[PDB]
Amino acid sequence: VKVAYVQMNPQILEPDKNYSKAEKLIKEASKQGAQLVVLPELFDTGYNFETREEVFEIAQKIPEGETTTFLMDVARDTGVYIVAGTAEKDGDVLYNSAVVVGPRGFIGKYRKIHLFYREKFFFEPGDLGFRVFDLGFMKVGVMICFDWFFPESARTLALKGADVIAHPANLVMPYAPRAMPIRALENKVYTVTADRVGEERGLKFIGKSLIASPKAEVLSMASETEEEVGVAEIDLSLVRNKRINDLNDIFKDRREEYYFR
Amino acid sequence: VKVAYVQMNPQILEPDKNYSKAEKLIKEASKQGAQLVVLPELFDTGYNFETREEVFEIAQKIPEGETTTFLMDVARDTGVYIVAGTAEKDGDVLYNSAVVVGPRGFIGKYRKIHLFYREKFFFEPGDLGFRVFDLGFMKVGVMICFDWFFPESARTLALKGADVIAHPANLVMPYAPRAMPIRALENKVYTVTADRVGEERGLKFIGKSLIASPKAEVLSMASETEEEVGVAEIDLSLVRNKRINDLNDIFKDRREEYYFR
Ligand SMILES: [Mg+2]
Repeated sequence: VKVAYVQMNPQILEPDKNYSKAEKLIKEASKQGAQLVVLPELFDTGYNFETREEVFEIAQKIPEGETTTFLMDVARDTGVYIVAGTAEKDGDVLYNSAVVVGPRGFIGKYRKIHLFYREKFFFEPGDLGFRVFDLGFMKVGVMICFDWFFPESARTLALKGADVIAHPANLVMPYAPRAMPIRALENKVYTVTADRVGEERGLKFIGKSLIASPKAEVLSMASETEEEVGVAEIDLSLVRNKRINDLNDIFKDRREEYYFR
Repeated sequence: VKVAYVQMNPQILEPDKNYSKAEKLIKEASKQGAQLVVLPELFDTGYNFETREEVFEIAQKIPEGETTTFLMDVARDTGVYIVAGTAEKDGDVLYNSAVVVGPRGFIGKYRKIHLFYREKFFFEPGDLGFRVFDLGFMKVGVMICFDWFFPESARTLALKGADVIAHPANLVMPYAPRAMPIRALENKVYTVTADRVGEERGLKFIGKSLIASPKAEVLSMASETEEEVGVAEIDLSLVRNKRINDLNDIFKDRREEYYFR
C-alpha cells in the first residue's frame, strides 16, 4: 500500500480555487500510486477568519454539499480514497471536519474534538468521537490538527484498530513534526500529516507534511513553503502486530485500572 | 530550583560498591545546587538477573532496609531529595521500585506498573498506582523505565499535579531520549530521566540521561557511556499554569468523553 499527503495552500473563502488545486494534486498523488490521499485541514475554506459570517456563508453540508460531492467525483475518477479537512455546516452550527470518501462514494466524517485558539469562536467542538473507517485493505483513523497535542487522540484511534492515522492539519507551532513519529511509535501505527503552507491574514503555517512509521522513522517529509505531494510505502503487518519483543505487546501491557486515577 | 540526574554504572549483586558510587555522585549534584536528585532504576542490585533467587537473596525492605537507610543518611547529610530505583523485598514478594527520601527520612515509594521483558519472572506488577509526592516546594511524580512508553503514565502523574516527573531508567532501546521531551511538552511538566550505563552480563545500556522542559527543550543530556551528573534550573510557573495561549488550557481542553472508547 502507498499513502500520500497533499500539501497545498488553500485560498481563503474561495472553494472553487481550492477544488481546482486539490484535484490537480490528488491526480498527481494517484499518478504516483497512492491508494489513500490526505488533504489539509479546512482545505476548501481556508483557516484565518475574521468573523464567523464569512465562513458560515460558504460552508457546506456533509454529505450533501459541494465539497463532499466534488471529492466523490475526484475519488471516482482517480480511483483513490481521500481524507480531507472541510468546514461543515450543520443547521445553524459549524464544525471543523474531515470527510472520508471512496470511489464508491461517501464513507463518513470526523468532527475536530480539540479546538485550537480562535476556532472556538467559529466552530462547535466535535461530537462524533474518534472514528476508524474500514476501507477493506486498511483501517484508517482520522484526527485533525491540534488533536496531535493530546496523546489520547492517536491512542484511541489505535485501540479502535487504525492501521494509518490520517491527519489533516494547519500547523502553526514548531512541535507537531517532531511529535508525530512518537505518536506513530507509541501506538505502532503509520501517521500521515497533511499540512498546509502559506500565510493567511498574518498567520504563517509551517508546512512540513510528513509520513511516520511505527518505528518512528520519517518515510516522507515536505518543505516549509511549497505545495507538493509525498507518497510512502507502508507495511500493514508492521502495525497490526502490537508485539515489541517476544514478551511485550503494547496493548496487552496497558493497565487501564491505573490510568488517570 | 535545580534538579539533577545521576548517571551511573551499577555492578550486579554488589550493593556496597553501588552505594559508594551513588554517594560520590549525589554529592557532585548537591554541590552543583541540585535540590532533587534522581538515580537509575535498580541502582543497588543491577538489572540482568538470571534467577529470582539471586536478587531475592540481596533485595532490601522499604523503608527499613539497607538501601533506604543508605539513601536517608546521604540525604540527611546533603540536604537533597533523592528519587532512586531499588529492588524491593515485601515479605515473600519482590517489586521493581523507586524510593523518595528527604532530609526528614523516607517520604514514599512507587512500584513499577508496566514490567518489561524478563522482569515478570522476578517482580510482581506494581500495585500502588502512579503517585505524586508533595515536598512542599515542589510536587514530584515518579515512574520507572518502560512506564515512558505508555503516554498514560506521565499523563496520570501530570494530572495529579506533578511539577516534575522523576524517571529512574535502565534503557536498552534508543527511543526514550526522543520521546521524553514530547512527554514533557504534552503535559507541560519537567521530566528527569536518570539512566544507567555499562554492560551487564553482555546487555548494553544506552545512558543518554536527560532533563526535559514543558516546551520540549532538553536542558541537560548525558553521554552513551560515561558516569556523570547533569543539573538544570526549572521554572515552576511554567509547569503549574497549563495555558499554552489565551484560549487553550491543556487540562481544561482534554475531552475524556472521547478517549479510549
Ligand atoms: Mg551533557
